[PDB]
Amino acid sequence: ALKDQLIVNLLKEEVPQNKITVVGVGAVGMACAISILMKDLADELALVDVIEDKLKGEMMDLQHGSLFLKTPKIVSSKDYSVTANSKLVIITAGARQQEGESRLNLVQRNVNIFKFIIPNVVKYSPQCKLLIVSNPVDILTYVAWKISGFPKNRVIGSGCNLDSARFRYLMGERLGVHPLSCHGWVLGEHGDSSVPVWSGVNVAGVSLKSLNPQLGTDADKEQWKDVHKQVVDSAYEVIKLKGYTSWAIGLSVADLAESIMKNLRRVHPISTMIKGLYGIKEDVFLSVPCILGQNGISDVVKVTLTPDEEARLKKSADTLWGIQKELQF
Amino acid sequence: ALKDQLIVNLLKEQVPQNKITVVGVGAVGMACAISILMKDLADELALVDVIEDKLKGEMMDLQHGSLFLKTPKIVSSKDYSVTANSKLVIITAGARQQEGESRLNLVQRNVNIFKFIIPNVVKYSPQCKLLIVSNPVDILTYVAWKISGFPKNRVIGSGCNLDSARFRYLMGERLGVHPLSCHGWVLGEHGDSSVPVWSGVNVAGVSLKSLNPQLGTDADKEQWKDVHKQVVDSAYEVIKLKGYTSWAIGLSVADLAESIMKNLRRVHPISTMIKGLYGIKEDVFLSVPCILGQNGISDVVKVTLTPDEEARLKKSADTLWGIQKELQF
Amino acid sequence: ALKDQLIVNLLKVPQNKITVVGVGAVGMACAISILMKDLADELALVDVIEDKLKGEMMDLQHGSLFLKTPKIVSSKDYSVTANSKLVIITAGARQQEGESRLNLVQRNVNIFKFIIPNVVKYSPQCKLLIVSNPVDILTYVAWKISGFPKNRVIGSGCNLDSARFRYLMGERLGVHPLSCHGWVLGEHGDSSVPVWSGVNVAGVSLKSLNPQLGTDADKEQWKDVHKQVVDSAYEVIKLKGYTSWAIGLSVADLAESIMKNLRRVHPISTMIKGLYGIKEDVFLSVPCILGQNGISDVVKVTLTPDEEARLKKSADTLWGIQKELQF
Amino acid sequence: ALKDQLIVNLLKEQVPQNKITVVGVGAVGMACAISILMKDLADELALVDVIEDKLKGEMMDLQHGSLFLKTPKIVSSKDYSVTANSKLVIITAGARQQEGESRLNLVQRNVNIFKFIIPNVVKYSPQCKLLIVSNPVDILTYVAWKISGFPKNRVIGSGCNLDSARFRYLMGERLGVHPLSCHGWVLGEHGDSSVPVWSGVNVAGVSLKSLNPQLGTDADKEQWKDVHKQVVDSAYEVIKLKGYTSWAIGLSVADLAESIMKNLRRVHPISTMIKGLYGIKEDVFLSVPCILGQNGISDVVKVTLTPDEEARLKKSADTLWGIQKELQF
Ligand SMILES: Clc1ccccc1-c1nnn[nH]1
Ligand SMILES: Clc1ccccc1-c1nnn[nH]1
Ligand SMILES: Clc1ccccc1-c1nnn[nH]1
Ligand SMILES: Clc1ccccc1-c1nnn[nH]1
Repeated sequence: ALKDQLIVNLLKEEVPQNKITVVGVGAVGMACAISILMKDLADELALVDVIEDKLKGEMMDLQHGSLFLKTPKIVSSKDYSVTANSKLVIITAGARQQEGESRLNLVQRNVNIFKFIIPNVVKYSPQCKLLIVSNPVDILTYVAWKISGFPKNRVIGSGCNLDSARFRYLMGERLGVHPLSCHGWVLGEHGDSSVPVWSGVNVAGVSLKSLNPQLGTDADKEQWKDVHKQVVDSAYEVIKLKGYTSWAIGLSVADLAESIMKNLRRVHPISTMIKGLYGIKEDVFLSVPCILGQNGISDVVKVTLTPDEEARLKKSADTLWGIQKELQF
Repeated sequence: ALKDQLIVNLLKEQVPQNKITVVGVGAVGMACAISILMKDLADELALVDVIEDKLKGEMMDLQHGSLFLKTPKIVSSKDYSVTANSKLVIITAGARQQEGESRLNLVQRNVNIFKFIIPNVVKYSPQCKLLIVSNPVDILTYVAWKISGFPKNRVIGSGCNLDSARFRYLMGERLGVHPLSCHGWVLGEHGDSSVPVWSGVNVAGVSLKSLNPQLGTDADKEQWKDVHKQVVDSAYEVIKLKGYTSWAIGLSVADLAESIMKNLRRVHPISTMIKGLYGIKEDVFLSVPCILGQNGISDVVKVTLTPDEEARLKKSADTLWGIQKELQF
Repeated sequence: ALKDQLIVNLLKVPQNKITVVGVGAVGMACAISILMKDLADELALVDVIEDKLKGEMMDLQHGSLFLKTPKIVSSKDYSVTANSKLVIITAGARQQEGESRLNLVQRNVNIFKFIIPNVVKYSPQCKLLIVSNPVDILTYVAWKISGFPKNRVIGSGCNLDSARFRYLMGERLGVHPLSCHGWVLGEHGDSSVPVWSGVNVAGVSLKSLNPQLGTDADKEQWKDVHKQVVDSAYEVIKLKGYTSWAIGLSVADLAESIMKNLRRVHPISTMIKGLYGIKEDVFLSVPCILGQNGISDVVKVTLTPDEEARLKKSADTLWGIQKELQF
Repeated sequence: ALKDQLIVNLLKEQVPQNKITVVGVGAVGMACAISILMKDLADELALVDVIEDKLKGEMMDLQHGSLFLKTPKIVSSKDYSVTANSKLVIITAGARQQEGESRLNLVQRNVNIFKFIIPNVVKYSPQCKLLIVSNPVDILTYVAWKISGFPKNRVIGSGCNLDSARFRYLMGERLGVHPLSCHGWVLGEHGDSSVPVWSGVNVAGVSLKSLNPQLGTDADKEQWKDVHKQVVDSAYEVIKLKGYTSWAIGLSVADLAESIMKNLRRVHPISTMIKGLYGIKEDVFLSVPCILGQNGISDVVKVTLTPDEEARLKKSADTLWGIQKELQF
């Protein structure tokens, strides 16, 4: 054999150390995959879906770029054995928003799919962190948690990481400052009931509300509330124009993957249990600022909300809980 | 204005210094775009296409990921004024091959679009290099060169950079070595007449043909010719499975963009004029190994091919010339 | 030639060139950090110690396989620096054990009378990034000698002090420094001003949770964190003889914003004449928007009366030194 | 407490997953440290040395740059418990060669130091690879191997990775090509008896010796043998000029660290046992091309040498073996 003429093998080796699995090879799944590949986060990437031709085609297309990457093993299968020993399993599969459709409209359809997916993930990577991206992401993080049996620190929703990224982009465009230097937090549901925390919006520690006490109100002369409205509408607008969203959510998820895989303990607004916060007493999942690392969510930042901000957050909690509390599973 | 309360302007405001344009926001174009964005190659990215909604949607989706990137301005329009001052313009627009269709079948459709695209690009980006990705890439590089009035060094076809990356991936899989340490060139047409240069295939400077002189012939017991066959068929197989190719070509183009933008003077197998080499007398464009930097292709490596390999390269040239000489534009 | 047998030539200025002046520990740390961040297509080194300069260039050159900066050059002759987009000045007397950076000022003003006109001659449109100490005064000096408009004369300032502050805060809170926000302004030195009023995590003001934060009345004495920021260079100099790595990374951070036109906000040395009544040409750190044209805009911070008083005192200290210089 | 007002803890600490230790905080050790930090290879970096002030000062200086890095824990101690759970331990401590002094002259000093370092370093890290950088590196890789009792796949010397990087740089300068596209191996001792393998020196798979059969001989009109002489003399030229070498070796070591930490299975010329190749019957360590990944050196490439190249490699082996016979364990 040519291999043996060329190379002397010293030992038969064993398991990857930084393996990531993406479930679902739709547009969101593949954008997560490419972003993760380009950020050199994993030594092995596994893809899983039930559409076998599409799965194999996507795997091959990624594999053919291997020379340009530093992820030496890319694999796929409908069989979850291919996902064994993942540090992080990212769930993106399921029905996706159509034009004008609420993410909440996907709920029972994707719960039903999660009934198959989650036990199969848990079977082969019982120690992984789960990162839920499928919608509605907050409710589906709750579902993944209940079905998996995992402790809550290891079940994370991509949540409002993207909503906040959008907010900071839009704010940066208004101010002529890079989004990295524009700070502001969108919390609650990843969806229509999200909550902009105007009191925390700043550049260089300078509160925009301290310059404009009417920031975010209807009395705001510059209508900054339209920035949050743009955040809310963004996915609908993009779906209308190009049929789906992919690039921004792929980057958002890869950002979360990086914090987890590299144990950074950065703060992200991501989906977790908020029972005990703001007088909430049920197992509601929604985005609050969380310290994210190698053990998932280890700590939550207690954001000081104004009475109105707090009321909006509980309204978001209420909306999610009404659906979550009656799920069939 | 809130902005003026927050910020004192000290300097009247901008011309981009490392601008990249991608023409075409189909799957190849957007794969080039995300790959270029994730490699921090540009300070401005412009997108141009003729489908307005798709174009705006793609632009917006990339923009929403700006927090996670280091490319501070992302713009788009059907108006080529948006592409002004580009250092690199990447042409991906045009018809793409269906299942069972040669890239050579696209030539009439894509020559006719290039008649419009190329003069518009050159109008606003007089310092750019042109990187042709649209197919058939070898003929279209010739066409772009003739239309543009650019010197041949500044008109580059993505060519066999991808075919060679596929070859090296496939070889590495067989050998249990990373593609980076598996060396081998596929030259000629980016298409069915490409040539595997078996004579130069090596690991750590060890020629695989010296270990197995039957390498790449039908008498080869390990059938390494199947590797080149897989390279030839890869686009077709992937199109059969997922409907199109995107990721691998995106990465290949980003690789070439890196060498250009960073003046690396790395060697790539890319489309350039080969008149004067291997007895070729006409203005044939095809892939040979070229030194690639800030002024495009500055130098061509004269590969020492075996008689069969050279015969195969001349046949590739003959095939392209048959089509090329019949073009009217 | 073998080259001509192998290669057919078809074509007989760098676009993203950076020069570092001074190949001391600070300069070389800036050099290696810029190389590993892929900011430049050419790196030029300049110093007056010729063997040291050549050796550092060669040592860097030998790692070229592992870098993406295809030309690394050096000379005592400033012609090597032509066409620089960014020129980083790190040369001069460096801070000594148990001594203020202000103790270096006259010697470094004198060297800047030689360096700056040489830089300006070969790259009249570069941005100047001053790192040599005392950086706030030397930024003013570079500005006066160069004749450049103030946007193109930048001092590394408190970018490092703020990084140190955010590291220490992060260590106290169990959070990455990226998620611990807070600004140190004024002098890059003993009179720096921690802006406790702006310190936050996830937009939550720490001062809102501890109104006395950073004052003597602070039961948890977070003032000790700023004292650590002030003392850091002195401690590191005492322990290893100089500082290099942190400042190299801080400088590379600024060079990234400039070279990539990011328009991020950094606390860096610029003219603050006008701010808080200040009537003289004092340079010190305030939050600045930094990009391809240098400092285009300044963020107007809202300091408490305490913080305002401390910043004016920093301005007074620098001016007191600066007024008695001559060049 | 402010921390408890701000943050709600939800979770009690796992082991680091990608920890690297560097032993020795001289110029080589710190160049390794900064290079590794800037390549995002580790989640924890530990430094060990016996000079306590210098050690603490270097640690602090790195720590202060943490905002600009993605390595969330940097630690140091004279006590080796600080190195616990390392995946890679890099040994740079020891005497260094003076002008006119062979690296081989360092052997008794550095063996005596290794008698202390090696048992201490392996004590706390069951999963570590040992990467030896101290000189004479080949001899000291053998020494580390004998003292540690590790399997040979886990004991690696930085070897000729730098010598080959230098060779490729100088070749690139001669040809006007990036060193990435200039291929060629310097093997054997990292020192005076190294072997330039002319037979493998190529660009784009084109053998330079095939264009000039006199390449690297005294009859070479272009005196390519001087390139190899420059490689041999390089450390001494740099020591003569700046007092020591640091940056190049730092980058070389970080390159090896990358292959190991990311399981890349790239080929590098690094110090390993070559008993069984080229008729060598003793436990000699020297540089040959090795496949490097998460378990160290899993495979060795059997390079095809000319009779003269083989004779030169055996001479290098004889020289190193002679020094191994001087070792006093
Ligand atoms: Cl991947 C997947 C994607 C969509 C629907 C269902 C599944 C599934 N996973 N395990 N069984 N079924
Ligand atoms: Cl962008 C473009 C995309 C597809 C077809 C044609 C064009 C075009 N460019 N200039 N005029 N038309
Ligand atoms: Cl590089 C330099 C470094 C240190 C001192 C002086 C100089 C200088 N530059 N021009 N003249 N002298
Ligand atoms: Cl770190 C070290 C560095 C240099 C010399 C000796 C040592 C040592 N290690 N264990 N005991 N002594």
